[PDB]
Amino acid sequence: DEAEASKFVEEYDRTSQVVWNEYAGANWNYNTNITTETSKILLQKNMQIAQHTLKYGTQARKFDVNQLQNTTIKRIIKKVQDLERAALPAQELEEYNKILLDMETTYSVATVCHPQGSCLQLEPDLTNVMATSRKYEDLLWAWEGWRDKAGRAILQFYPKYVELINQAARLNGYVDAGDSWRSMYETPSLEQDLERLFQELQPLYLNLHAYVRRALHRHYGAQHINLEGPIPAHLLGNMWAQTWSNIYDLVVPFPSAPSMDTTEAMLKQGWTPRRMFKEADDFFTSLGLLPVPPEFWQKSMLEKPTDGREVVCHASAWDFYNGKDFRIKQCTTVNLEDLVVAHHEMGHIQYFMQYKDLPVALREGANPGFHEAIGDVLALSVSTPKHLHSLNLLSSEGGSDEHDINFLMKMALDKIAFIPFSYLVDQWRWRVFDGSITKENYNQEWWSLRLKYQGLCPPVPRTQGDFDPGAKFHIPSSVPYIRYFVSFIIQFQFHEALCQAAGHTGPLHKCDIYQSKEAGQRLATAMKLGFSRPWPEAMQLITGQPQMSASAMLSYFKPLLDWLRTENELHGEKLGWP
Ligand SMILES: *[C@@H]1O[C@H](CO[C@@H]2O[C@@H](C)[C@@H](O)[C@@H](O)[C@@H]2O)[C@@H](O[C@@H]2O[C@H](CO)[C@@H](O[C@@H]3O[C@H](CO)[C@@H](O)[C@H](O[C@H]4O[C@H](CO)[C@@H](O)[C@H](O)[C@@H]4O)[C@@H]3O)[C@H](O)[C@H]2NC(C)=O)[C@H](O)[C@H]1NC(C)=O
Ligand SMILES: NCCCC[C@H](NC(=O)[C@@H](S)Cc1ccccc1)C(=O)N[C@@H](Cc1c[nH]c2ccccc12)C(=O)O
Ligand SMILES: *[C@@H]1O[C@H](CO)[C@@H](O)[C@H](O)[C@H]1NC(C)=O
Ligand SMILES: [Cl-]
Ligand SMILES: [Cl-]
Ligand SMILES: [Zn+2]
Repeated sequence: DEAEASKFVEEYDRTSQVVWNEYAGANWNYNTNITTETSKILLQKNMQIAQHTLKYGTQARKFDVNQLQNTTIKRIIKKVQDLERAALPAQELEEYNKILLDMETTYSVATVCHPQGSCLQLEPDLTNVMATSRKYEDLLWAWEGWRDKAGRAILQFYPKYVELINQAARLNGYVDAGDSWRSMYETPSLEQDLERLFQELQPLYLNLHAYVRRALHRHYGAQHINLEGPIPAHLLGNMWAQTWSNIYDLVVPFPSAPSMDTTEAMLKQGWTPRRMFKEADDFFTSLGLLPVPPEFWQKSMLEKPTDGREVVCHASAWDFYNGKDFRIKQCTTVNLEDLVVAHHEMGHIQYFMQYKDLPVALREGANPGFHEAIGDVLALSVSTPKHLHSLNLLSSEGGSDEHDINFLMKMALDKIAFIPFSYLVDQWRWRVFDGSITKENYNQEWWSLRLKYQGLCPPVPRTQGDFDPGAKFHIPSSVPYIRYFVSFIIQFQFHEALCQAAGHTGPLHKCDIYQSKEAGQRLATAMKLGFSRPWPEAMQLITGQPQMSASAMLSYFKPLLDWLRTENELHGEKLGWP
């Protein structure tokens, strides 16, 4: 009966608001103050939320969704039939929650120590070494040390984690946890769709890779860079070689068109983490989107605490499931990279505020990639010379073709370099979850994919005992990654569409949507849908068509593709590696 199903959804929504708000508070208190006591309370709230999930999920499974006529009620009930970890028997649920907490804690408190010297944390210390050192051996120490201290320490937990998350997935009707995660996109063609998008980005990536490889050969020396091989993974300015923009100074296309030191400008002008988030809030409200509430400024953790607390530094945005309390937790450093991250996080908050009035089961992005994309769209405009000049962080550039290619290169070092990384993380994990990669070859298969997709090699041979995926936050934290690949494709589709909505003409990369109410209205209409409809509808509302497409990203970077081809041809580069 339709009436029992409607009553059930109302009861689930009321009770879920209460329980999820309590869980979120305990999880926040642990993430912002890692102690034995906050850990104990969080594990207890894990059992409370599981009790609720089991009670309502068991009832949801007694409905035959095929006979429900209302499509919204049918959709909610179907989703509530997935108990996630609460499907596990009690003993295994306890073990799984403990493993998750132990992995997170281990990653978050790991340090790398000089002999009878100082000990460095990942944020900010090791991140700063990778961004700024130009000495092969110093970069190697940080890169190898982080893997030795974080990655190795996760290995003891990972096989049992895999066993238990897969067991939960099978108890929810999937074949393994990777099947469960992929299902979040409601797109049976997902694997082939993503493969086609990756292939379309290959001209740009291969050309970028060859050009950067030549520049690294010039700086690090011919004995350390093979012009026909993969690039050593510690030289790209980033711990994971996932974004390459910190080595811009080594690869500047037109050195006769120098660009301001944006970190020094932000520091000399007294920028603080609060100013960075205030700028993001202003960009959203300039589009007619919602301001964050006063409570956000009182409750958020916008910088690393100075009082000794251990915290989870990795930037994240939090919905407390009461329609009022939204927060960001980020160990913000004052630089342009973290200004972009601040916009990324503020986009999550915007999404939370836009869909706050839907049933909690529908309070998610259209798919996980849409959630990750919103803030990045605005950050594309923040990063333009027009906007940066308005913040006093760049000198006016006028229209110089040299400054234009320089700008495109800076953007490509983040956006294009990340495409193969973001593709490969879950190619690896899906094969772990399906059993085709075992603990016998975790690390070998990781490196096989780092080579295949990114064209990188480890600077030191790996040994039994190494577990380099464990040194990347999302692995021990059990956060899916393909969302970030989807995000980087679709954020350019959204930029293109919002630029058109704002009446921009001329090259896509010159567009700045600051203050466009037309652009904001497109985004708001899609975000208000939350997860109520399959994601092609939201895609259609923003862009006027329903597919994911690399055409917008390719259009944005077309001038750079042309420049890179001419430059690599002049130097005789052989694209790719064996
Ligand atoms: C299938 O069922 C869904 C969900 O029903 C809702 O949840 C159930 C569990 C149960 O509690 C129901 O009683 C409950 O409605 C239906 O989707 C809802 O549809 C209604 C009617 O369209 C929407 O009501 C709207 O709510 C807005 C927020 O308060 C409000 O602004 C809207 O007013 C605006 O639009 C109206 C015209 O509709 C206009 O007169 C106003 O002046 C103003 O512009 C409006 O009242 C709910 O938001 C919907 N909820 C969800 C979650 O989608 C759905 O209609 C139903 N389908 C069928 C075919 O029956
Ligand atoms: N220095 C980067 C910090 C980015 C933090 C972001 N954070 C989440 O998405 C949180 S909101 C999700 C979460 C985390 C923990 C638990 C639950 C949910 C995140 O993870 N980006 C991915 C990809 C990425 C790298 N650079 C970026 C710059 C801008 C936008 C994205 C990226 C990553 O860092 O690899
Ligand atoms: C950190 O947690 C401990 C243990 O629960 C508690 O006593 C202390 O007040 C907490 N500090 C903060 C700043 O939340
Ligand atoms: Cl690695
Ligand atoms: Cl995902
Ligand atoms: Zn995010």
